Amino acid sequence: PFDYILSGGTVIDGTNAPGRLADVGVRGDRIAAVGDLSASSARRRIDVAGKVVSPGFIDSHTHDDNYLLKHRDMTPKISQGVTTVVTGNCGISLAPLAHANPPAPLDLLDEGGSFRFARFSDYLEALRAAPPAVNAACMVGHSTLRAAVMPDLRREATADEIQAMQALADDALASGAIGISTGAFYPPAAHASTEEIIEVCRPLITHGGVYATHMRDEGEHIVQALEETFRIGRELDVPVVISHHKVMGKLNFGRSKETLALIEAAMASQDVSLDAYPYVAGSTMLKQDRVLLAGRTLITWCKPYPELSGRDLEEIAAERGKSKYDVVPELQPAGAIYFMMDEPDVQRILAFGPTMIGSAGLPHDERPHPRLWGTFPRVLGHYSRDLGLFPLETAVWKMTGLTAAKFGLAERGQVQPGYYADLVVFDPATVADSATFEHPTERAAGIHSVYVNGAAVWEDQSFTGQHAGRVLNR
Ligand SMILES: [Zn+2]
Ligand SMILES: [Zn+2]
Repeated sequence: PFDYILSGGTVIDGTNAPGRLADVGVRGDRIAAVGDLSASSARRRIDVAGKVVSPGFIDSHTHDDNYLLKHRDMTPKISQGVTTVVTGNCGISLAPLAHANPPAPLDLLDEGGSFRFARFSDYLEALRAAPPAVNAACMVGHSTLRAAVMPDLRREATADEIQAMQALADDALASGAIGISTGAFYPPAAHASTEEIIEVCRPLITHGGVYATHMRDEGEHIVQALEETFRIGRELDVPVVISHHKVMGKLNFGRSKETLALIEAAMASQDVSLDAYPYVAGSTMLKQDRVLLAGRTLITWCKPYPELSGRDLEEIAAERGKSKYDVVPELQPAGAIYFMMDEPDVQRILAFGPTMIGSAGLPHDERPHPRLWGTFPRVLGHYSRDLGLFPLETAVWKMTGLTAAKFGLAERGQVQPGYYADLVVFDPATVADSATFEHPTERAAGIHSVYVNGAAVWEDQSFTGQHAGRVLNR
């Protein structure tokens, strides 16, 4: 007898196929059967008529490393239908590094002395001992490795440092990390050479992990950063994941046509994947960058002047008698939201076949970018249903089946008998992102319930208390 059967709904199984009327039976942490299950005994038959039952959403791009430990309910994600998170992106992982004041953007994961895990394995052990509501697929970050090894970061690593970083990278993979990420765009790794990155990431082929990257540049020199990424993939011979793809700055609007053709061509000869969030504004550390600071900029938090949270940077700069660019140093460390992308490029990137969905949410931010709470429903409702950017089954595939395949999360991402029961029940007609820039923490509409490994984690718009998540390995 099944524990429960979700009956009367439409299943969108994650294989990019139109939905079909069918029930879904669960037994323990597995999907037992799918189809007309009226003849199967079950302890509960949950009416989900009018709803869609799909695989739980896998957030391909998170910075939930620390949040998973500090807020095990993971409300920002489970209230959106997310059942699994990929952590340690853009070269930023919580472990391995014991440091009381890590260099930005590492501070985006910190709540005060959070960087206390000396070994990557200590971090994973802490997650297993006190599981979060979602599953976690963790990567180790190259910038974190740099901060842990190099006394001085504004230079290339020596052979000995490279040996030290590679050793850490290898232990992490050995412990269960699913890959290694980089973020040469940022200060901690701006002086890292392509060869340093390659040497440090060689353990990837031995352990079979992926190389994920916040490319060195995403504007004027994006072709060069793309070629560097492709080159790295060829030298390591592992799959590469291009993080939050975009063309930023007015001088680059419209160039998504050019970038997607380069990526498409590369996919024909080597293993390449990419993800993106559905918004025209980005968000990270406050940084002296001519392009990031060209348009509207909002402060998400600020250490020296906390009362600046939520304020427009132009106003702050003007009142301090400077350009946004010049006022940045005296406000650091801080976080910001940057409106530097164009809707047409974002739509093109999202619609591009292989693009997976990733939030890039920054959960510790005082006044966060709404992507943290609205990413997935925004794709399902606004883009798929309201704008018809793709049919619902394809939008679902982009956050379930596709993603599970690229990160190698076996037996998840599909509503198939024998697979784990990570599931979402949503209303296709009302599902929507409620979070806005003005109110970035509003709970999404149309998400009925969410199950992780067969246990309901979200019901009646509330965390159930089930710490059902598991640390996953690729
Ligand atoms: Zn990121
Ligand atoms: Zn990034």
